[PDB]
Amino acid sequence: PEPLRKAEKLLQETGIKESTKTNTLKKLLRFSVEAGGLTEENVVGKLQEILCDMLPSADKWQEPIHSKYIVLFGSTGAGKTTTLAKLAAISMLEKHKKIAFITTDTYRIAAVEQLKTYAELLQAPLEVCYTKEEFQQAKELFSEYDHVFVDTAGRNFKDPQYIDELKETIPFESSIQSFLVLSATAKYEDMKHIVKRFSSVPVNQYIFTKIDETTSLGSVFNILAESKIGVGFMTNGQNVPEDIQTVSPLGFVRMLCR
Amino acid sequence: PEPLRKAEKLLQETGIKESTKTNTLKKLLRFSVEAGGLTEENVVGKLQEILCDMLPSADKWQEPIHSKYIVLFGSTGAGKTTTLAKLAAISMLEKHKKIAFITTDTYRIAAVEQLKTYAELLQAPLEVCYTKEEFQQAKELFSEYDHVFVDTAGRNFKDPQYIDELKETIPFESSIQSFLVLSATAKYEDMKHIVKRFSSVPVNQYIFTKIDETTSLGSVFNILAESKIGVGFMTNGQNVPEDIQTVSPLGFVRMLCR
Ligand SMILES: Nc1nc2c(ncn2[C@@H]2O[C@H](COP(=O)(O)OP(=O)(O)NP(=O)(O)O)[C@@H](O)[C@H]2O)c(=O)[nH]1
Ligand SMILES: Nc1nc2c(ncn2[C@@H]2O[C@H](COP(=O)(O)OP(=O)(O)NP(=O)(O)O)[C@@H](O)[C@H]2O)c(=O)[nH]1
Ligand SMILES: [Mg+2]
Ligand SMILES: [Mg+2]
Repeated sequence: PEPLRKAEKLLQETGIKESTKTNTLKKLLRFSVEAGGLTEENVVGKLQEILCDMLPSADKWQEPIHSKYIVLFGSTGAGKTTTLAKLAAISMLEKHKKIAFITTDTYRIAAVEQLKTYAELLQAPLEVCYTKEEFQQAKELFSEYDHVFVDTAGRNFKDPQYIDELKETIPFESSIQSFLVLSATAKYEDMKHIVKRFSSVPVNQYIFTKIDETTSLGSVFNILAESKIGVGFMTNGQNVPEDIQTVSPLGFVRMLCR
Repeated sequence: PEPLRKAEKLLQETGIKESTKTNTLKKLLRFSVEAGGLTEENVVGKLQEILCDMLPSADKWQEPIHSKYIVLFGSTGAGKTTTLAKLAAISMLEKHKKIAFITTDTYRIAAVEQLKTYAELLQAPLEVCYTKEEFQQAKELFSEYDHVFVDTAGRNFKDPQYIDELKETIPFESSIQSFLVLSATAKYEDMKHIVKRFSSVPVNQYIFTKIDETTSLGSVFNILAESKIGVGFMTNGQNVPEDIQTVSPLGFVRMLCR
């Protein structure tokens, strides 16, 4: 092979598991030895293209915050709370709307004080529910609001005891835009195990945090690559609410190439 | 192949990086082609002994808490505070000691309010610090206490700035016993780096969190293999102070080989 050695390093520099890494080159060389002619230059673009088609239809990416309720659940320490912040500061100080807050984060000591004083800065309300009875109660209390940002308890979502618990408190229906927050820092094998666990709970988009601490993004590719949905936002720093962006398939696939 | 193919299978299962398996096998295959009888029954013995002889010696592991000042720094959301927390209750409640607290986490919003309303529970003193002088003072104020648990801000240590702010704010002398906090969920490649950026600052042990949340421990081995210090602590849940533990080189390996 020739300009392929060049592309074999690319797929290697990225995360991308083996199954894929190898399968991509298969696809490249096939539709290449028959299609046109590869250059030392156009290898990547052709490379990026093929990859991009392994993800979900680009329409499944960049779904804006539309529905009323905006919930966020995920791994412990990835960016759940600090993100709702970044989002809220947008749905108010930018798209000018009636903003509210609700939290399910009980389990941890003084865990609430955080968002508690996060709202105190956005002059928005806040409710803390320990039972769905209270959560729905909370939904009425904000009825007149455009967007109600929900927060959740950080939990090791492997043990099933916790996906039940989540579906217990929150209802999940018509007016809810769920988001699964994951850190681009997590190992693929890990993420894949929990993603399968949220199979029993609806989810609109992906939120991958800490892309700036990452070293590669292939671990993120593999997750999306084998999923129905794409990614909503992607935090990229601590600074609130600046450090946070949004991306599209090919655009992502473009950060991916190490 | 032979009873060795088995060892070939175990290695696969662990997150161990290729080069290491290749080498563990050359060792295994060597000291068995001119040695004992790798009964597929006692093959798992040497495969661990070999691996074990690759991490720093037992003496570099399990360094108990002695110094008057205990410092924990590390990746974002890894589990520094909950850990600094588990570590404090244990020293107090179980080892009967005069505990004290100190924070440097001025960055994270509400970070203080929580550690304070927690230190209050453990009924212990806490002093916030924005400068090196302030810290040194508190560090000198608590001079009468046995142990002083210092918590730090979770900045992304890829910007040498913060690795400097750390050494600046926190001096580092005989009195201190620092602990680098990394999570068992991170990819090896990410840790491979962030461990170099910390070369300047001295580190006594290592704290790997969320072992109850990861799938394999290969990455944690990979990091240790090419290190000069072992692990002090490991955490396995969110319950304080229960979910915390200690391991030995051979003990850690027994966790890799399932
Ligand atoms: N570099 C970086 N750090 C981030 C990003 N998002 C969150 N962090 C950091 O990760 C840490 C934890 O964030 P936080 O929002 O509290 O996480 P969480 O998911 O709510 N934690 P929990 O599940 O415990 O409630 C903070 O120190 C924060 O600065 C990001 O995009 N980049
Ligand atoms: N499953 C599990 N979760 C853990 C463990 N240690 C910490 N966590 C979780 O990880 C999250 C972050 O913990 P925290 O103490 O805020 O981490 P930190 O390093 O102080 N965060 P920051 O750098 O943002 O200040 C919490 O949701 C906590 O429950 C552990 O051993 N197992
Ligand atoms: Mg949170
Ligand atoms: Mg903390």
